This record gives sequence, structure tokens and C-alpha cells, in this order.
Amino acid sequence: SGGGMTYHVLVQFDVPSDKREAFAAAGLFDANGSLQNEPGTLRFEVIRDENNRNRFYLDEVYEDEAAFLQHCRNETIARFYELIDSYAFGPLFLFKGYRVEG
Amino acid sequence: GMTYHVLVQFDVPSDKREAFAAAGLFDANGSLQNEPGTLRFEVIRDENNRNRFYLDEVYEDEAAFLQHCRNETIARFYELIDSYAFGPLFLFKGYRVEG
Amino acid sequence: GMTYHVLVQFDVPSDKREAFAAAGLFDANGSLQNEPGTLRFEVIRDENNRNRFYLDEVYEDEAAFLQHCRNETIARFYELIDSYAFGPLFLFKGYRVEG
Amino acid sequence: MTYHVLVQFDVPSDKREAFAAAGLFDANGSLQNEPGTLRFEVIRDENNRNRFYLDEVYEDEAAFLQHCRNETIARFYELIDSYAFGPLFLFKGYRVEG
Amino acid sequence: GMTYHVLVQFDVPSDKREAFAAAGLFDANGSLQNEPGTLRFEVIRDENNRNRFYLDEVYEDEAAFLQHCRNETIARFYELIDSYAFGPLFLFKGYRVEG
Amino acid sequence: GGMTYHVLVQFDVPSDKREAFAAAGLFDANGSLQNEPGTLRFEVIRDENNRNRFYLDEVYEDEAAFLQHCRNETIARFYELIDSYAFGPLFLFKGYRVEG
Repeated sequence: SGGGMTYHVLVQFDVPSDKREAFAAAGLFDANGSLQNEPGTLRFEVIRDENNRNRFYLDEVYEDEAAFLQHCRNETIARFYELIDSYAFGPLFLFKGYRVEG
Repeated sequence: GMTYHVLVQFDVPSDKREAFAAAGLFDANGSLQNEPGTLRFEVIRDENNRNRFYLDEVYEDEAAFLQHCRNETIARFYELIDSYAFGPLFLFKGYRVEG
Repeated sequence: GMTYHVLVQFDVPSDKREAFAAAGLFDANGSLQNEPGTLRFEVIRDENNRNRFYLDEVYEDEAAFLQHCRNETIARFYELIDSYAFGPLFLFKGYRVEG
Repeated sequence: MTYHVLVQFDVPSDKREAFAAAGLFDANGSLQNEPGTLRFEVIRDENNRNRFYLDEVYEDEAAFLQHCRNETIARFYELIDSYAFGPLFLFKGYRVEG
Repeated sequence: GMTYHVLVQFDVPSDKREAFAAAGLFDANGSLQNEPGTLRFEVIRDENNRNRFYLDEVYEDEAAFLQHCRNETIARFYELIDSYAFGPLFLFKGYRVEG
Repeated sequence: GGMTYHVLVQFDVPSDKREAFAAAGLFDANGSLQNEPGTLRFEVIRDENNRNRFYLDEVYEDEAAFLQHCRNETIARFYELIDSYAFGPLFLFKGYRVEG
């Protein structure tokens, strides 16, 4: 109710087989640090592919595009990329878009 | 919890943008009203591609998605869009990581 | 046996599903009958997307695929579908691993 | 009208031979022991040396699900679990009869 | 690194192949003549898919790309193609590796 | 010949091989441009955000010039350099430039 046209960002990552737990922790660090400290970050979910064990998705929702750009500039995402720099493939942006309200 | 996430992609002709958005919202609202296992259903338009839409669906488990698949709302949704829409293309199906 | 496998993807309008199926079957049967290097040719429809079709082609070697590409059967195939079909999108080309 | 499943895998450069053997194990074990499994081919990309494809044919969709809960595919995933990227399903579908 | 490269993909109906080429050419020429930060803009047709086009664009930096996105040429390009073209789909954005 | 042949290629590399691939891609670019008359342009591009992903933007006189490139020694050495780590090539497209 009353959410407006929120900004949806879907990200895809692949990681080596021995980094599945490491990336899950890094993704949750990103989700929790972002949701705790960035008001414009409304939702941040880490999703594991049902069959592809090395593939992960981030389903992120922001108040608007400006809030996503602010997130991209903040400390949490910088630390996230420090954590995964040694192994992770990505980010591949599956899409960015606006919610159709109704 | 460890919910089941399904992301779908649809492409429509340029004169069917309003028609598909209404159909997708019908799908979202009808599913949330009639299906206890359907927890979240959002229609998303690509930020630049005006002919591409996404469905972001969340279910209790996979069984609830399969129930959605055999229910009345999705069948009516496809009767509405079959003549013009291109899809579904499943971008992924997956489970949420708890934490 | 290190045969050459080519996988191709096509998208068609909703009212052209039967016409593309017929054109794809012509391509398969014409190529298998008239091209000694063409060993297998199947038309596959997507289980969920009623507008998406795949061609699964097997050749003696890569040279036999390039010959197919220069032959008359595929030319007639593209003549049939040119006004409506979207493609080809090659999903892969590769060699069978023997064993 | 047979049921066709196309799967895609990526593997590290030093695991190409390991995956090919695992895919062939999957193919031969499935064809020998699963009456619903009709065809199973392992394909290497012509240029992408780390990318492989599985081209599988079943008598129907139920036979594919039966394959999916049998022993051979479980041993296949045991062989590749420590390195393989995938499965990515390129498509599942039915052959057009004719 | 150096220059900022943007690769875009469009799909059009079979009867709009000439229209889109003219539109992409209008976009390319209008942007190169008029935008100093727009260094290269190429329209490319797929070698086999007659309905798929690619735009290969190079800018001085990302700001020059965002400026291009705000100019009148791209706005007119999208007015020309809005009724039929499918896109844009961004294949990638990146920086040239120097050397 | 009024239509050049454009080939777009995509690679992924392990995180510790980014500099190695950049050097390998530049060897390929400079070796091809210096020794292949049919090779008109060859650029190595890194993804703006995907740090393990690279692209090759290649332009040839015609399709025959691309196939000749594929048979020459520069690309063979390129694949020797990257054999032990690189994922790819994935061809994003091959196509012809529109004139006007």
C-alpha cells in the first residue's frame, strides 16, 4: 500500500563450489548491513538456484533509482565486494525496473 | 523462511503494454486473494525496455508454486495474453537463503 | 562419435505456431533426404513457451553443416518463415564426446 | 512425442576430462538401466573448452522425473559437485512429430 | 581504463528492417555530428537473424553516455521506433583496456 | 566491400587471472592488427561492474578475414596463454555494419 514505483534490481552471481557458504554469508552481510543502515533500501533477498548449486541471485528493492545509486556508493556494498573479490563471478544484472502499481 | 522464488519474463508488442500490465496485475491480485501458498506477486516493467515485463513471485514452497500453476488465475491470465504475449521465460526458480 | 551438433532457437507469433512447425519439419525431412552429411534433424517445441521452437541438428562434421547452410532446403525454410519468425539464435555448436 | 532436455555446464579448465568422464558415466548408466531414457549425448562446445552440453531424450516427461530421482544422476552429481557450474537448463520440450 | 563502450541489442518485425536501420543511422549520425563526447556509434545487423540489430557505441566516459541519453537525438530515435522495436537490451557496458 | 564484419566475444576468468587475461587479450589484439591485413579493429573491454568478465570487439574486412584470423598463429598463441583458466569464448554476435 502506497509504495509508489519502487526500483527493482536483480543480480546474478556464480561462485566456485567451495565458496557456496562464503558467498551466502557475504550476501547476507550485504542484505543485513544495507537494510539496517540505508533507509532507501527496502528489501534485499539472497536466493539460491534450485538446481545450479554455484549460482546465486540478489533480489533488491529500493525507494527509487537514486536510492540504488546511493547504495552503490555506501560502505556495505564496498565491504561486500571486498569479501567476494577473490572468487565471485559477477555481478550480472538480470534487470533493473520499476514496479507496476495496482 | 526458506521461501520459493520464481522470476518470469514476458515480452509484448508495443500496443499491448497497457493490456499486459493489466493482465499481470490481475494475475498478481487474483493469486494473492485465492492462493494461501502464494505470498508475494509483483509486476515489474524494465527500466528501459518498454516491451519487457517481469513477474516476481514468492511461494511457501515448490508445491505451492505447482498449485498456482494448476489454478484458475494463471489459466485466465494466459487466456488474456496468449494471442500477443511472448513467454513465459523463467529467469530462475530458487529458495531464499535464511539469515 | 565426434559428430557435429548444432542447436538453434526460433520465436514465432501465436498464429504462426503450426506454420513454423510445418516449415521446420520440411527443413528436417528435406535435409535428411538430400544431404548425406546431415545425420539427424529434430524440431522441438518449448514445454512452457508455445511460441519458442528449437532445431536439434547433427552432422558428419562442421564442413557438412556449412554445406547444409549453402544448400536449397534451408533456403526454402527461410523463405517460408521470413515474414514472421524470429531467428536463428544458435544456442551452441559442438562435437559429441565419444564413449 | 519424446521429451527432450538440454542441459549446460561450465567447468574449470583442469576439470574438462573429469567432467567428460562423468557425463559419459551418466549417459551410459542411464541408458543401460532406465527404460524411459532413450538417448543421452555429451557435447563439448566447438570453441568454449570449459562448456559442455547434455542432450537427453526420454519417452515422456514422467521418464525424465524418474531419471531425476534415480541412482545414476546422483552419482553423476557426486562426481562433479566439487567444481561444476550448473545445471543450467537450456530447454525442456517435446519433439514435433513428423 | 580509457573509453566507455556500450553494446545494445534490438529486435524488430520483418517489415520494419529498413525502418530500424534508418532510425539507428539517424541516431548514429546525429549523435556523432552533434555530441563531442560521443566517439563511435555503429549499427550492426546480425549475420543470420534479419530481425536483430546491435548498436556498438563508444563514449569519452560514462558521463558522456549519460549526457547522450539526455539529448534530443536519442529521444527522437525512440519516437521513431516506439511502435515496433523491441529493446533496448544492454549486452554490456564497460571500459577499454589500454595497451 | 561496403560492410565490415563485426565479432563480439565474451570471456570470464578466475579472480586472480584478470591481469593475465588483459595481457593475453592485448597480445591477441596487437598481434592481429600488426600481422593480419584483413583485421581492421581489435579492442579488449572490461565489464564496468563484472570484474571477472571481459569482451573482445573485433572488426574484419569480411567473414573470410575472420575465418583467416581463426586459422592464424596469433589466436593460437592467445588460446595457449588462457588455456589453463579462461572460460569462453562465448560469441555474443557476428554481424555486418549498416552504412549511412
